[PDB]
Amino acid sequence: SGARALEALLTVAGELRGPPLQLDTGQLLKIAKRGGVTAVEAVHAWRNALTGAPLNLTPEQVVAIASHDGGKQALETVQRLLPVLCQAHGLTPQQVVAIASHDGGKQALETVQRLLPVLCQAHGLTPEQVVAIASNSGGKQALETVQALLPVLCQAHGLTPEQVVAIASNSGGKQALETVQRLLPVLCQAHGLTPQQVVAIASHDGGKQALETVQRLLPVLCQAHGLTPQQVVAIASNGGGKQALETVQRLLPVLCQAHGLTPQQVVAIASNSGGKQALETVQRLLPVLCQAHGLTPQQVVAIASHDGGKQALETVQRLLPVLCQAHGLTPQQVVAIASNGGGKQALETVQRLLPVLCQAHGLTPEQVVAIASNSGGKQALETVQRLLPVLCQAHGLTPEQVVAIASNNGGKQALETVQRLLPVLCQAHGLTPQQVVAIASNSGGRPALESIVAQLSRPDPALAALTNDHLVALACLGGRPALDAVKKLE
DNA sequence: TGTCCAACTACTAGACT
DNA sequence: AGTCTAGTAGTTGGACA
Repeated sequence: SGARALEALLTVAGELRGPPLQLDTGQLLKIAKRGGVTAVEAVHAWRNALTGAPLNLTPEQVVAIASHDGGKQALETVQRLLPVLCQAHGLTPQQVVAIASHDGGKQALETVQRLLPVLCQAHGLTPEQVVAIASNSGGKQALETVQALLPVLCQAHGLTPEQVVAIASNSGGKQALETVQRLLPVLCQAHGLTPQQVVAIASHDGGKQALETVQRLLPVLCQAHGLTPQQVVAIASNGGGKQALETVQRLLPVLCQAHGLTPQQVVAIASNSGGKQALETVQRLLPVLCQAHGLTPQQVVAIASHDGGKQALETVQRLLPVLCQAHGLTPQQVVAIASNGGGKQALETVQRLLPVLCQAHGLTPEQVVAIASNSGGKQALETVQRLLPVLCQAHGLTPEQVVAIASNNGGKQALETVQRLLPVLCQAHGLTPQQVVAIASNSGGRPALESIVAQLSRPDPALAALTNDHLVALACLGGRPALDAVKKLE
């Protein structure tokens, strides 16, 4: 457009920084980048309609809806259907927003309103499963296709409805389901794959792409390259599986002969989301790291054998220098922090925060390492920094207790939950912070603390035989699943 | 461009042994 | 205790108004 039109845009944008959404710059950048110009003007236009009854959406909910292709249509449609969906279909507001927060949002909402009753009633699905189906790019297409094919996939193919729901609940779910219908016999008969294995391949974005690529490339990979089919499955059962498989074919020689790696290793690098990026990056850096960084092949393999493997490997080559030299951690400690999904992130946050955390909070490099060295390390590091102060002082914990709660997967979630529940658990139900610490000092610390507090709030008679000191042991032994499974058995 | 649909890459969390 | 797996965010490409 023209300069005048720009200025209006920048001005409707500015009006959004105030009432009633009070959007910040990050949020406006999200809407512009993901929902486009129209999405931004739409939000501005309907802002009072959306933040008031009967919608009562949050500024964050409005953003999640707007930030997609067609956002404006999702927003328009959301104001039309949310009340009917919540009131007449039992859906919650969060659920309607989850359905709305994907490209084609408007088509998915209208289709749920139309098909939810038939899906739940004539195929025994729950509202929770209809929502998981609808809540992808293309949701309308997945929903209509489950309606057409769920009977034949079950009768003529022996899949369970759960399996048909898992196949449908991805972007491209319509494609995945028609493909499974097509190739499930062939892949089992001609290739010796179990139905369960076809389902695993099909249950990711581009599931159709992966099934077709398995049907093609499986022979060459097995017969020529010698791979087991089970290893071909494992490669394919990931986002962008077809790219993984194409890439293994190409690089399986150049990596097993030139760089000496074993087929067993190349498979482990491919069997993750973005496995193609992983392989090509190992190809390109194995010499560079095993000569100018003193890193063994095995270490390189372990670094690359996780989703985002390419990101971690490049982040290692770039920071193994400084982190050792300027901070002091051994190639062992750097290889550990990188050896997780999101490894690149944990590495950059340890670049940043090793000094601040030690200087302002008194932590060791060894502690810092222990916190960065889990999936989502970045998120635990940034939360220790943030909350360790209040946790130690408002809540009477030690710095080391705080490190222990941070030192598992979901450390960020475990920390925030303690700062939320620790009060009621000691005050209301008189629980020693030593107990609460130990329930949270495990993976799944968040849900286990939520589960235990549900019980001490509204006791189910199903758990009567278990004293509170027992519930704590269970929560510590196996967390939520341990509480939920004890409930199941009466 | 705007909208819908599909597919790929990466990150974060909880769970299963 | 390292792992396997689901959930999801962010982005890109094809297709067609």
